[PDB]
Order: sequence, then structure tokens, then C-alpha cells
Amino acid sequence: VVLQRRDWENPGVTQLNRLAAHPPFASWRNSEEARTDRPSQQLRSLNGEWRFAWFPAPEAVPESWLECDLPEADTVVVPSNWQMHGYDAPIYTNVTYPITVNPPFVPTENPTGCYSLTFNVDESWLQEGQTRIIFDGVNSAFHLWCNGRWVGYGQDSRLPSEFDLSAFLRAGENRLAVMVLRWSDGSYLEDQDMWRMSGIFRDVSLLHKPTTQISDFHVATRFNDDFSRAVLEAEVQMCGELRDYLRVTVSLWQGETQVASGTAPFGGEIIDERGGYADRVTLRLNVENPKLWSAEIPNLYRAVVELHTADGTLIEAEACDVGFREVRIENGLLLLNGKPLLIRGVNRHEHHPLHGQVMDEQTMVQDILLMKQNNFNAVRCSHYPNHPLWYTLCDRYGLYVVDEANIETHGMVPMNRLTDDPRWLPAMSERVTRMVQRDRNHPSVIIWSLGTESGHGANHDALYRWIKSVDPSRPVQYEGGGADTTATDIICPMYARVDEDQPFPAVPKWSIKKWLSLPGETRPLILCEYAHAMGNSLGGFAKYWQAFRQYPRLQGGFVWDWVDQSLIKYDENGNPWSAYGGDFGDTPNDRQFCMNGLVFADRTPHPALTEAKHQQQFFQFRLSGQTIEVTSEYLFRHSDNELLHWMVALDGKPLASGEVPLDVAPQGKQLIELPELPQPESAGQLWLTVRVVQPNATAWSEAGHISAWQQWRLAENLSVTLPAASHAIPHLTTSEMDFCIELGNKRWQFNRQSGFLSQMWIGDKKQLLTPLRDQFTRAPLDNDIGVSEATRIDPNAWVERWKAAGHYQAEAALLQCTADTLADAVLITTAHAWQHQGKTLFISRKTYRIDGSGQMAITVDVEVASDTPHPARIGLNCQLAQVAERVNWLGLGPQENYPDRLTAACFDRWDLPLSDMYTPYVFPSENGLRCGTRELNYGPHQWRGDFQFNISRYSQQQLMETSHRHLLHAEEGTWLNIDGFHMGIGGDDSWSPSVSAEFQLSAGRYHYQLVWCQK
Amino acid sequence: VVLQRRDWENPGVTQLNRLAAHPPFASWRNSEEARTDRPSQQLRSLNGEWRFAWFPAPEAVPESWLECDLPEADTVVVPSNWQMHGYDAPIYTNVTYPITVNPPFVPTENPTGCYSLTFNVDESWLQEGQTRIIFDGVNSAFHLWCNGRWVGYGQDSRLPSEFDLSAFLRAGENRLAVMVLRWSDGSYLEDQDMWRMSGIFRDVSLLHKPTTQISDFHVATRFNDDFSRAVLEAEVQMCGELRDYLRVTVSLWQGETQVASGTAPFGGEIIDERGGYADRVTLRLNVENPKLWSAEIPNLYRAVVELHTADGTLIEAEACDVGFREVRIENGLLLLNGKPLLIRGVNRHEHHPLHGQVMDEQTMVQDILLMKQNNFNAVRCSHYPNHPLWYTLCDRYGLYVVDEANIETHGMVPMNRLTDDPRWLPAMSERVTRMVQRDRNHPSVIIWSLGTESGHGANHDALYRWIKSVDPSRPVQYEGGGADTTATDIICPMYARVDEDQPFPAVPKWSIKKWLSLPGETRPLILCEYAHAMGNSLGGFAKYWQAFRQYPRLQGGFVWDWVDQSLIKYDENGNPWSAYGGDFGDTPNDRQFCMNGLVFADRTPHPALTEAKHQQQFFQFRLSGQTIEVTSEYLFRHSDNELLHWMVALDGKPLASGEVPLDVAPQGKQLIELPELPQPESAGQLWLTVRVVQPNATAWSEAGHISAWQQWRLAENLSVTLPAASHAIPHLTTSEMDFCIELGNKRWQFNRQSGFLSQMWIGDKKQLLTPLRDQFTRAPLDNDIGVSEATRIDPNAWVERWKAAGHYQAEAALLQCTADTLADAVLITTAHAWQHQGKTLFISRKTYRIDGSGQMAITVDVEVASDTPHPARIGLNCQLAQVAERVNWLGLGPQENYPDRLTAACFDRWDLPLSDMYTPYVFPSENGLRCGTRELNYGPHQWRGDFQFNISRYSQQQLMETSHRHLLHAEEGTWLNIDGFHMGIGGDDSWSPSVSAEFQLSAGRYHYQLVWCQK
Ligand SMILES: [Mg+2]
Ligand SMILES: [Mg+2]
Ligand SMILES: [Mg+2]
Ligand SMILES: [Mg+2]
Ligand code: NA
Ligand code: NA
Ligand code: NA
Ligand code: NA
Ligand code: NA
Ligand code: NA
Repeated sequence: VVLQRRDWENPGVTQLNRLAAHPPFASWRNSEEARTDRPSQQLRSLNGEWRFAWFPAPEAVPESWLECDLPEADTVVVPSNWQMHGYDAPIYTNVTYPITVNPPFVPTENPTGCYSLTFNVDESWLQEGQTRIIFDGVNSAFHLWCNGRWVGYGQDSRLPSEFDLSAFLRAGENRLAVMVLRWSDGSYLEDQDMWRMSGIFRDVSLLHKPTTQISDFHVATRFNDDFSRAVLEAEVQMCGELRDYLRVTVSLWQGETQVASGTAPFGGEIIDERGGYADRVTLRLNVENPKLWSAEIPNLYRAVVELHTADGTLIEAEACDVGFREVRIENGLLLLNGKPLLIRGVNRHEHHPLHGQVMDEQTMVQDILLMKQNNFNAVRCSHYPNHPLWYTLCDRYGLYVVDEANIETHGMVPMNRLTDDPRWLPAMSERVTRMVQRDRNHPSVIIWSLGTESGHGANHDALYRWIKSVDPSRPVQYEGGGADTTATDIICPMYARVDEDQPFPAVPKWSIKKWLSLPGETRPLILCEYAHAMGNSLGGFAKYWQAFRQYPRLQGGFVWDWVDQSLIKYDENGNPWSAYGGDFGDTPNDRQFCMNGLVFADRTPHPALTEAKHQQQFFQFRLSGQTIEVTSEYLFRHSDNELLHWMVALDGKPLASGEVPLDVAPQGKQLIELPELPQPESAGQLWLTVRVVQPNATAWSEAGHISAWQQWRLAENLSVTLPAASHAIPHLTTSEMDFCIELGNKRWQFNRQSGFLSQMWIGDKKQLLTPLRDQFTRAPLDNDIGVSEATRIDPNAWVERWKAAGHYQAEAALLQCTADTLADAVLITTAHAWQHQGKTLFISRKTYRIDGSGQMAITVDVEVASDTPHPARIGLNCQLAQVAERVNWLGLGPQENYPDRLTAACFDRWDLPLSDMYTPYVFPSENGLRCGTRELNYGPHQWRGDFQFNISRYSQQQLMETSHRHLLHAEEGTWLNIDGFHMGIGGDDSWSPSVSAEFQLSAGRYHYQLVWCQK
Repeated sequence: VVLQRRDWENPGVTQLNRLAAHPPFASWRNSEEARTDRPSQQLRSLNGEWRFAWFPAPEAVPESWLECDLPEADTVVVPSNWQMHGYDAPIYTNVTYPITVNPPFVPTENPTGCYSLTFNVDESWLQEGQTRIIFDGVNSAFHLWCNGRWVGYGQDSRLPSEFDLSAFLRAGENRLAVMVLRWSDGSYLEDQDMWRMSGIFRDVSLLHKPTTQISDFHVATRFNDDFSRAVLEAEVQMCGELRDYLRVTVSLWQGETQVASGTAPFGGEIIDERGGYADRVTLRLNVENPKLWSAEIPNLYRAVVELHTADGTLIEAEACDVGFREVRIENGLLLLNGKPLLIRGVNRHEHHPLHGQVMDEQTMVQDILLMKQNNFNAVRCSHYPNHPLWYTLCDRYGLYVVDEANIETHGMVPMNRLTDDPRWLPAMSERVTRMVQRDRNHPSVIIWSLGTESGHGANHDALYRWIKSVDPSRPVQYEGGGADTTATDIICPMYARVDEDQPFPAVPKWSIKKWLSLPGETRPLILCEYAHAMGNSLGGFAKYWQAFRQYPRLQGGFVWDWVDQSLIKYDENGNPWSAYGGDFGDTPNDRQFCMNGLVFADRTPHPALTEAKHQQQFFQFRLSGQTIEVTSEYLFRHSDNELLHWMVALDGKPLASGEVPLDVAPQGKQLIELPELPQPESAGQLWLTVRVVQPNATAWSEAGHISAWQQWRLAENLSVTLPAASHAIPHLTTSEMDFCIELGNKRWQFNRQSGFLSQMWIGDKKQLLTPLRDQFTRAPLDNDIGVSEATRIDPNAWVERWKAAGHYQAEAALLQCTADTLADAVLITTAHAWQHQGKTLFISRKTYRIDGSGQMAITVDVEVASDTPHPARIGLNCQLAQVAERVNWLGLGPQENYPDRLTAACFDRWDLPLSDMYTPYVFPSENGLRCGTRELNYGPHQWRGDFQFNISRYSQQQLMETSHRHLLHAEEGTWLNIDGFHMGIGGDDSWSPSVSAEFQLSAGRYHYQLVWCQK
């Protein structure tokens, strides 16, 4: 019958014989074990070694398999995705569905996973009560057999499916058989931008409950106006036979102290003309001066729910963690415990590079620590309900959660083709309701979300009202259909810009500042997705946070996203490398669009991460005279684990420094008086750096953790002294093909046909492998490329503007090249013009001055044609012969920084190994820049001026021709790029031009100067 | 798989392979036929003779039935209910489920109907296009096979279920097999107070459409401030292969005149980031000064939707009737076309005494004509979507409709057990959504309803918002959970009273005047059920209408209900009788509670109908001197078919009459002067009577139809003349046992032991069969009985208060009986005491004065113990010897009227046959009373005074002992009851006391006088 019905091609059938959803159960038979959240004997794990066989379709599955293990089958770990074991390929597609769009049908070649397990069941579990099996995650649909008999069917990859096995088991050995289909009618609602995989990827377990049992329970907390009194309200439901002797007790614990308690018989209030719920009871407990829950201080109580007899004999007990907090919207502001929130959030998919989409505790804890260490306070479950342990961990560590239902239909045309169709309402409702029924008691969950990218349909409206009706404690949001529909309490756009309107038809993304004050609008605005962190990204990030602070109704957003979705492949010699879309034969695919993280697959930080930490600081600073003003952005806590370190330095050289304790109230101010500063000996700029240090370790950080910092310029003494004139005078040697200059053990050569410095000698040794030439291009970033491909060009992306304008193909034509001997120097003058098909793009005019002391002063003036696309950079490059261990500079650092992403960097003297001067982005591009530099040292070379640079073993050319980082090979010597000017990187999104006007190189005339010498 | 799946015990499966729901289609291939609504060749009826066999379960059905006709099966007529043909019993239950409550399961003994049909299909339908089958109604679930192969499955008994037969049909003979189950998981949502039947009870048809087709269309009409401009908006959706040459044209017609037109290609406006619906188009037509639709004047246009090509080739045509009207709630008022409605409504089930739940045109038309003739302007579809033809007739004749979803869970405990469970959301949503998708283009449908008596659950909220999202042109209403929840735009209580609060816990029925002004309340109030019309009922009906008129926000209600649900059975002689609950072996049952109508099952009126007509009049009246002031309650029309008849009479005798045209604007007044009336000579009371008459016939009434009336007392001249002094004197004859009085041929006898008038003689004929005695009781009405039964007594009911107090068993004790001889008369004086168990209930003191003219003046004074329950009446009864043909009276008439139901009756001189003085209620009770009577004539007898009376061949004893009207037999002679005072009949409901305080007999001391003579 099962192969005849094809329930996996019927959106009217989403389960068969499946049990009702509920909060996490353990069925404790002792109240103390429940209180302390220790393991339960009534909850067994079935994870471990199972039997597995792969089939191309469900028609290919032999009928013997229902009763006998297949000898052809293998032994594999569960939980797992079968693509991670090599049985078939994982696919990466973004918008376009991985199957033909023909609802409700799927392909006839539908890969099939046959899992089986032989296991023991104890006699005690069968004599009394109810034994159930629980599958936490099966992708995407499945049929279940026990001892050869059919049990039932289930869909939705991301929520538990449970079945009663009481009538099916025997004492001793038992056999489970699970048939997992890769594709089903459920797939039409699971079109998230991620790897498409399948199998049993979350926990399997077995739970024993009594016959008379707790079948559901709800906890609520409401408050008086000043939060000095609370009422905890708990509604409990039972199953089994109803008797007068039955009782529930809900008791509230704080550590080992019981603070409140209530006991009552079953039989709720009268509800209508037919009475009340005889199988339900409500308990109300008064709590005076409750400790409140927030992400700043995650205060938790333990609630224990006991079903028992009047006389006091336990039947069973459940329990959960309780956080006393209020979430409400008033006067256009989202409030937590009466104060306006500021969301420092991120989006987080469940991803591991080795295990695929299987989640474990070690990884989850690793993620939460990094988040909190980097000033984040909120997370979005993009875009499905998470592993149940996630919520418990957020409750305990302190993070605000947006729990989101497993619905995305991005690939339909138009986007709401299913979500407006009443025949898809049943399948949709189950994905929203079963989420709310499971997670409604977690305090970390503050907002419900209806899914993502499914346009706006009437089904969203019904399900919105359903949530508001069953759970008034929490606001509901939904971005689809323009981000401000009747199905959202919060304006929640994706990738809307700070100042810039993007007036798309029907679904415009307004500037967030403008969006608030549209006629009739009153709601708060929090971006569900912003600052697309693909590759070298996060430009313009400070612009959001400046707006967030100034505008009360702008309350933050969630960065896209946390972690790169790369996977590990192995080569011939057995070495691992990071792979993205296409790398498995998967076609069509969306290549590297699956890598948008602030961290790599293995949780190493991208440079963008430090920019997020600095801008998301909790302390704000102002300087007046000798006075630092410190302001706190905390809403509830004092600065009880904070001190201020201050230091003053003269061009990197330390002069004075000290410490002061921080004692600031939430929203308060503290004025710190700096002592009399000693007077500086010499020329240079004085800088002040402050940083907030945490002396004591926490649950989430180490002793000495740095949480905030800020810099200021102090007094400047400009250099007014002439370097006393030297004895020596440089000598010029004119040839037809070269101008050569000599001074002691140093030699310079200017080629008279190319017009550039072709070689330079210290003593006798060659310093250059390539001539010193102008450069107006960069190895293109992901933001520069957008969705542009070889076979389908988008002419609007920056890379295509540059290609079509000939910027990459342009050839330097020499206009002028003269030499003159002066009293104490030699002066070389050059001029070049870069042309493409008869159009002059660039003109570069230079003078090189070599004086008696071996210093070379280079002066550059560039003209750029007003009607060419603004250049990526204006600077110089060369390949040095020398390979040295260390790079030393006086400028912004120590990490990678660009003009629109440099606020986190500080001015000082930095020193790193060469390999650190390279950011290993999986898709290679321009990387490693440092800005605002006054001095650079590498080997015996020193450059001075006011410039930006990168230094590495990889040419811009290798970087732009190579697609995977592991395919790069180090070149002879070190490629040096020194720019007078560099274009911003943008990243408000990664599919259209996103570099803001004030970071484009549009001035038409540019000037910079540099001194090159030996040290 | 069909027997193994058991899809009828699974609320997660409500259909298999069923096509989407849609507005009435006919697939016309000629535009002129679509416009004129003439028959289509592409829509065949399959109604007529089919084959049928009955089984006790689906397991008992032979497999040969799929392949071949069963020799044992009978030929029967479809549509029908198989209970109406005798195959099993119909069941009457009100609240309690007809099956054991154990969701989702049904009994293993499940009466199965096996239907089959052999039919031919036109050759062309096989070559190309799509052939579907439509079942408008199947009760309650079914499986379908064509030519032995399985097609699909269907639930919901009240909306059409459609299937594609294209891959199934063949040349020549085809056979349909339809397996119909009585019970399903669908029955849990179908617990309406009604007979429970089964089968194929609505139409069956075949529809042939092109492969490229119209699959959906919506029509909407919106207006400017004063309705002088309209825009008609029509959205159209297609199925099949998209071609650039395709087009849609929507044209609007009034008769043969095209008023507006619009044409466009497919491809709607951009909706989201993925574009728009390429398979859809939206047309907008301008209409200046549109004829507006209302129930007063049902102005209709015709819209024709053509799917064609660019060069003018038609593919197919659909169509509908369009009414230009706006429905909105503003400032707490329900407005139609800017004006506040006053709903004169009624609930109506689909019921026929012979054919059960099968509807036909003739019965439908008959129903509508009788409603309009009685001043009803609105109907409620209790409690499911009706036969499609009903909405077409309502559009055309003009009645406001409340379309109701087929959801009632009355029998659950608590009432919302299912409707609050997310696992019942899918089954529920299909009942709401598929109603709306079908009926949204009907103009007569002004309000959507979510069902009835299912409590208030979160599923109601979700479906409330769904309707408001897809159709904002109509308010949504729902009564469950207290009548004023968040799932209704209208306060819509059932049986809430005018002045009296009933503060039930959780779900109080506040008095309707009070309900309006509760703190925070702003909504309009229209009762969804009021004035329960069970048996002798509708007392206090005037009180509702007075308040409807004084309070702008009380906008009317729907009477419960239209027609008695009695069925026809046949006895031993084959003579018909009216049957109710229990008479088919059906048990448990709710007896006569299925009979609640204003009309009998055959559409003969109850007396209550005329009271509805009068209180619901559209013209109000005031008299001031010679001035009659007429006011119109019409909102839209002038009195263009209305004249006023006036007449003045002196104690029934005509003195003057006239006619005046009526020309009153909507909400207008008109003053009409009376000519000065000729002076009346003799004593008496003058009465003015006015009626409004329609001189011309309409679509719903004949010429001469009376639509409104009113009466006033004018001048009274009190009688002062002495009667003619008679010359004879009455003689007394005493014995120990009797006082006899004699005058001429006349003779009176008084029993000195009982104390009553025991016999009277006119010459030598006895006039009495039973002595003249006080009576304080009545054969209890349904309102008297309530839910009280022999096996479960309700002590609070009036009949039980009377039974327990001994009213029915009280025996008369004689206290005093004397005779005196005066100058010209004989005086008899009596005193009686009625006692029960040593307690005195009533005392009656009488005098009888028999004088020289032969007249007998009876004076009566009664005491009623304040602590006894107030009596049903204070009067006299006796059984007269004579049986006569006519009854003639001066008083309120001509129909049955009671003290709290007599506003419709007029004071005049009435003359009827004796049988019209008896109302044949199916469950017999007190009936046929007439109030305000000053003179009664019957045979040679005449009674003068100021009394209430009823006259018949049936004693109060027989009426109370007999349960069915057909089991009554005429008694010898005639039973007369003459009351001085009679209690009200009540009727606000029929399950608690409902007679208002001022219509109960509580004065304690009563007085009345009669004169009995032979005229
Ligand atoms: Mg399915
Ligand atoms: Mg997407
Ligand atoms: Mg079913
Ligand atoms: Mg009911
Ligand atoms: Na803000
Ligand atoms: Na992505
Ligand atoms: Na590259
Ligand atoms: Na009113
Ligand atoms: Na009834
Ligand atoms: Na009776």
C-alpha cells in the first residue's frame, strides 16, 4: 500500500500516525532528578552504529529488507547526512530549486536511504505504560517499520516526529527499518540558500511515559509597572483516565531554595456553554522582587511540574528553565523589561564542514562564546527551527533569539505562488504551530518569525493571527512581500541602506531613516538581514551603527551571516581543501554564494569580525581637554567587571599610561580626569588610546578580555628641521636605453623606452624582479563581481564596467622621460598615458628626486577621465627580489582594513610575520590592505609618506585567475602594492554596486608622494 | 489500498485527487448564451435513475461490484437521501453526537451506500479537452471508481466535490461506482441540530472544458463618496499553455445594452522580487451613475468573461450576475450603500417532508415568496453552504444572505475542544476557504460566517483573518465563545433578551440595550438567532422591534427559524402523518425539538407568522386629531406602489372609509388629513383602521397585497340607557341537592354538593355535557415544558412548578352556596377553595344574577396565594352539548392571539368555521385563544364582557395526554374556555422560563364579569 499511495507527492498528507508536538520531555520518576536537570532512565539514546543501504528510487528497495538485514549494506554512524559518507553528491543552489518546478511532483529517480537497527528493549518498558520513538530530524520525508510491521510516515526536516511503539515491540531483540526519501512535497517549502542534503541528521531516541501522563505544559510571566512583583502562570494538560485524586504541583526554585509553590486538582475554569477542560489546570505563583532575565544578566529559575496523588505519590515530573522577562512594543519601540532594545545580532545556519548539517554541543558552545566575545547579543535561526540544545544554551549564556518556521519558497514565480494558495495552508500551518508548541517556554526566544522569502500571501496572514492568539507574550515578524505588511509587528527589511533609497516596483527598500517616517507608520525597525559578509566585505558598517544610535526607532539588525558554508574535500596526496558549489559535480550550482560568513567553516575569524566588535561596543567615549567622558549603553547592569586602560604615545613610542576603575550605571556617565602629560621631546603626532578590560573571567570570556576601545589625536608638533646637508653628490650616466644613477653602494636604473624604474641595486644585488609600475586595477572582490558569470554577464557590476572600459587590458604609452643634474641631486621626470581603443583613460606624471643621502623622493600626479568608470585604485606596484620574515609598519592595524572598513584599526607601530599580511579567503581576491600608513619596513627597505599597502607572495594576476585558495602557489619574491588612494569595498549587498559615493575615486585629479630609502 | 487506509477515520485526509474550488462554471462556447444564461452543451446532468445497493459496512462490499452491476441492487432516483427510500432509519439528535464521541474513529458498523451508473459520452469529448465530474453534495464521505479503476475520495457534505475523468473514459459504455459512507471523521464537524441522513442528495454533472481555460474569476465594485461613480474590478485566472495571442475581455451589460468593456493580455502587475502572475489579468471598468443593488430594489447587471485571441477568436466564456453595492461598518453601524440597515431576517434549513434534504427550485421559490410577503428582507444559511441555486434566487428577488461554513462541534466538551486544536485546522480551513472561493461573486451574500456552536478557539481567529485578507468587501461574523470575541465584526448573540440580563459564567447573554454600551464596546449588534418559534410561541416579539427602532446600533436579527423539520410517515390505511424525533426507532433522540418554524413542513403558516409581518412593517404611524402621519423605513425607494385604505367602525359596524395615495420618500414623512367623520348616534367605541395596499402585482406578490396596518381608538360614548323593563319574574325551585331557576322555556340547575352550574335547558334539550367550573391550568405549551422529561425532570420549568404545587390535581371544596329571591331576579352565591396536601392555592367567589329578560350575569373574584407559582389562567370551562359550524365574535382577530402576542390582531367583527378556531400544532398543546373580546356568539349562545377565549372539539385533558396531532379524536359536543386573565406564552427561548414579569398573573386578587344569554 505504501508504494501505491506515494504520500511523498501529496501536500495533503504530511504525516501518518504521528503524535502531537510538545515541549522537551524526559519523564522523570524522581522530583530531585528533575530539579537538577540530571539524566533520566526513561529517555534512552539510539544514536550510534546503524545499518545502511542506498537505492536510486523507492521502487528498487527489495521486500526482504523489511525483515532481514541486507548483506550488501554497510555500517554507518547516526546522526549523519548520507552525502557526507559519499553515497551521492551534495548540491548547492541559491534561489533555483534543485528539482524541476512541478508541484506536487518530484523526480522518479528519487535517491533513497534505507536505515536499520537491531536493539534491545527491556521487559519493564512493556508491562506498564507507553514507549515512543523520537526522530528529531529526518530530511526530507520517511516511512517507518518495526519488526516488519508499518508504523507511520513523517515530513518537515527540522522538527521532531514521534511514534508510539507499545503495540509493536517484544522483549529482547527488535528491528527498526526507516526508508528516507531525498525529495518530497515538503521540498517545495524548503528552498533555503544552503547545501541540499538528506538522511537522519539529528538525534533518535526512545521515551517511556506512564499511562496517566503530562501531555503538555505552558509557562507565562507577567509584571507590575516597576517590575517589583510578578505572577508566574503555568497551564498543564494530561492524558489517561480522569480521577478526583489527581493533582499538579508547580514549584519554583532558585538554586536550592524554593521560592514559590502551588497545588491544585484538575478541572479548569468554565470556558463556554459546555463547561471547561476537566483534563487541564492553571497554577498561579506570586513572586516579589523577581530577578529578571536579559542577555546582559541571564537570571534563571528552575520550574518543576509534578503530576501526583492528593496523598503525595509521584506519577512523573517534567521541568524547564524560567527567565522572568517582558517583551512588548509600545509607542513604536520594542521594549525588554521596560527599556528600549538595541539588537547586536547575527544570522546563523547550522553548519559543520566535516559532518554537514549534523550539530553537536562542542560546536554550538564554540559558536556562542565567539558571538559574545565579539559584542553580539542576539541570534536568528536562519531559516528553520534549530537543534533543541541551541535554545537551552541561549537561555543559559544570554542571547536573544528569533525562532523561525521551516518555510521558504524563494524559487516560485511569483514568490507567493504557494503561500497565497489555500491548498498549501495545511502543510504551512503544521510548520508554524509545531514550532510554537515545542519552543514556547524558552526565555531566549523573544520574537516569532513566519519563515523567509515566500512573498506575501493570505496564509501568512492567517498564521500571523494564530500566533498572536495563542502566545501574546511575543511579537511576530515576517520579511516577505516588502517587509512592512499586515503580517509583521516589526519593519524588518533585508539589505535596506542607511541613506540610499532603492525604489523597486511593489517591494521598495527605502533608506531605513526614511522608512520610519512614512505617512501613517509607527512601528520599530530591525533589519532581519544586513551587511552581507561575502569575502572581503563589511564596508559601510559604521554608517548603520551611527544611525542605530541617533534614531530611537532604529533598533539594530542581524548580520548576514555567521559562518562560511564550505565543505572539506581531499586530494590525491590526502590533503584537505575547502570546497563550494559545483565542486561535487553538482549542476546547476551557485558557486561561492554559500560563503558569506564572519568566520570560516572551522571558526577562524575573517577580518570583518573585528569591525563588528568595535562598532557594537557597549561603551561610548568623548574627549574634552584632559577629560574623558564614558557613557554606558547597558540597560540593566553596572560596569562591575570593568576598568579603563589609557595610553599616550608619540608615533608609536609610549610616553605615559594608567588605569582607572569603571563605575558606570546603565545609561550613566563617568568623567575621568587625565593627569598632567609630560612634554614631548620631539616632532610627531601624539595619540591617545583607551580600552575597557575585564579583569575577571566569565562564563563566556577569559581574564583580560578587551570589550571596547577608542582613539584620539592629541597635540601635534610638526617637524621644522632641515636634515643637515651631506657631502656626496649623485652621478648620472646617460645611455640610449637607460638612465643610471650612482651614489656609493647604491644604484638606480630607469629604462628609457618603458619609462619606469626597472632595477635598483644595493651594493651589487638586484632588488627588483619586476619594474616599478602604476596600477589602477585590483583582483576583483566578490562585491566587485556580483552575480556576473562567464556565460551570463551583468554589465552593471564594477568588474564588468572595468573590463568593458579596458582597464585590465590598457597599455602604458610613454609621453616624456627626461633627466637633469642639480646642485645636490638628480631629478627624473616622466609622463605616461593609458589607452584602450583610442580613448585615454589615465595620465600619470611623476618626478623622482635622488639626493646626496640616498633617499628617493617620488612625486605622482594622476588625471582620470571623467567619463571612465572610477578606478579601483591609484598607486604603484613591483615584485621585490627579497623574501623576509617580518613586516613592520606605522599605521592602522594590526588586521586587514579598507577605507570603508577601518574604524576598528588603531594607529600604532605594528609587526607581523609575512603570512599574516595575507587573508586566505576561499575565493581569492585583493586582500591584506592596511590604510593610513606613514612608514613601512621590509628587509632593508623603508617607505615613508601617507599611503595604503598590501604585501604578499601572490600577484594580483594570480589572485584573479585562481578560483580556490588551495590552488595558489607562492611566487619568487614578494609583490608590493602601494596606493595613494583605494576604492571602498562596500557590501550592503553582494549583487549590485554597493560602494557609497564618498569612497569612490571620482575627484579626477589625484596627488601623492613617497620617500624610498635603505635602513 | 482503499480498505487498508481508512481515509474516513483520518482528519488529515479530507480528499484525494480533488480539483480546486471555484465559482459556478458552464463552459459556454457562445457569448450570447453566456449573457442570457441559457443552457450550455458543455454541462450535462447525470440526474435520474441509478443503481443502488445497501450494506452494513464497507468490508461487506463485494469486489465484483467494481467490475459489474449487482443483480440484487435496485433502481432508484438520484438526487436522494437513502433513508427516504427505507434502507435504514433517519436519526434526530440536537446536541449529543449520533455516534460515540471518540475522535477520529467511527463505528465499525457503518451503513454503506453503493451507487452505480451506466452512461455514454459524446465522441468529441474523448478526442480533446477536459471532462470532469461534479457532485454538489454527498453525505458524508465517499470513494469513486470509473470503469473499475479508482479515481478519488471526498469529504464535506455541503460543498461540491469535483474530479477529472479524462484518462478514465472510453468509447461506448462507461460505468461509475460510488461508495458512500454514512459516518466519517467529517461527522465530528457536522453536529447541527437536525435529522442525520446520508447519500448523494445534490446534483451530479459532467463539465467539458478546453485545455486552455478560465479556472477562476473574482468581481468587485468600489465607489466614490456619493455613489455617482463606480469602478468594477475583475481578476481572471487561466489554466493550460500560455500564448502571447491570448486575451481576456470583461463586458458589463444591462439587458441588451453594453455599458462598459475592458480587454487585456495575460500578465499581471509586479507582486514581489520574482515578478507577477503570468497566468492572470485584472480588468477595471468605469461606470457612471450605477443602479445600486439592495433588497428593496435588486438592480442587477450581467458580466461576461471571455477568454479569446487577439484577432477575435473565442475559446470559452463564463459569466455571472453583478450587483453594485457597498457593505461597510462605520462608526459602529452596518451600512449598505451609505445607509444603516435594519435586518428583518430568519434562519432557514434545507428541509422537505417527503424528500428530506434534497432541494428543488419549486420549494426554493415558494420559500422566498412567503418571506418577502411577510416583510422579511434577510435570510441566514443555517448552518452550511446551501444549494447553488439559492444564491441565484436571492440575487434576483432580493434578500441579504449570511453564508455560513459547514462547521458545528456543539457536542464536544468543552465546546471548543476541536476548534482550539491545531491538528483540526486543515479540515476546518477547507470548510471556510472553499465556501468563499465558490460564493464570493454573489451580491446577495453580505456577511461571511465561520459556523455555529463550536466555542471560541484559535482556529476561528486564523480563519477570521484569512477571510479579511482575501475579501475585505464583507464583514465576518461568528457567535461562539460569547458572541463578542475577537473573531467577529458584529456582536451576534443568540437568544439574548431585550431588558433582562442572563449572567451565565464566561458566556453571559447581556440584555441587548446594555450590551451596546459596555465599557470599550463600539460594534453593531444583530442577533444571529432570536425569538425561538417552537409550537405556540413568539410572545414578546414586539419588545424586540421597539428597541431595534429606538437604538441606532441595534440593527435587527434572524428568527429561529423558518420551517418545521417534521417527516412524513404512513399508517395502516396508508394515510400520511407528521413525525418527529423518535418515530423511526431512532434513539437516543430529542423528540419534538426539530420543530421550530414559522411555517409547518408543508409551508402552511403558523399563527406567529402574522406577528412577524406586522412588527416588521416598513411604514410607521402616528395620529394627532384629524392628522395621520406616515413615516417610511425604506432606505432607498419611494412608495411608488402603495395606497392607504382608512376605515372607521362603531363596535364592528362600518361608518366611513376612504383611499389616499402614498407618496413618501425614504425616511420621509407624509401628513394625511381625515375628512370630518359623520356623528355616531348610539353608544359605543369608534375605531380607526388603516392599511397600506399594493395595487399592482410584483415578482414576489399579487395585486391587492397588504403590507402594513395599524389601529386607534377614537371617540367613545359610554352607554347610559336603562334596559327595557321586563314584565316576567324568575322562579326558584329548591331541593336538598339542587337549586333550579325557571323563566319561560329557559331552565338553570345548580348542584348544591359541587356548587357549580351542572345543567341548562332551552325547552327540553340539555345544553351541557360537563358542568361550568373554574380552571386555573392549560395543556402545557412547548415553552411551558422546556427540556423537562419523565426520566429527567427540570424542576425550574413552568409545567414542573405547576405539577409540584398541585395545580393539575387540585380538587374544589365547597364553602358556601346560597339562593336569594329579589324583586325581579334570583341571586346565587358561591365560594370554593382549591387545595392540595392541606395547602390552599385559590379561592373563588361568585354571584349569578338571573333576571326577567333571561340573561345571566356572572361576577367572579379570585384570590391566589402569593407563594404558589402564578397560574396559567383565571377562567371557566364547560363542555357544550351543541356542535355548530360557525364561530362569531367581536374582538381581536381573526387569528390566534395571546396577551404577549396580539399586536398583529385587529379589533373588529370576525366570523370563522369551527376548525379555524383550532391550531393543529404537531405536538398538541393549548391553542386558538383570542383576546380583547367583548362578545362571543356560538349556536344559540351569547357571552358579553371583556374576556379571552378558545373553542374546539378537544379537551385540555386530551391535548395534554396526546403526543401527536394525528392521534387526536373529536370529543362529543364543544369545549369552551373563557378567561378573564391568561398568562403570556413567552418564547425568547424554549429551555428556560421566558414569560416577562408583566405577563405573569401576580396581582393576587382578580375580578371579572360575564353575561350569558340566548340571543
Ligand atoms: Mg506529502
Ligand atoms: Mg533565499
Ligand atoms: Mg478523513
Ligand atoms: Mg447545535
Ligand atoms: Na536606536
Ligand atoms: Na548565501
Ligand atoms: Na579569484
Ligand atoms: Na436600530
Ligand atoms: Na431545534
Ligand atoms: Na400534549
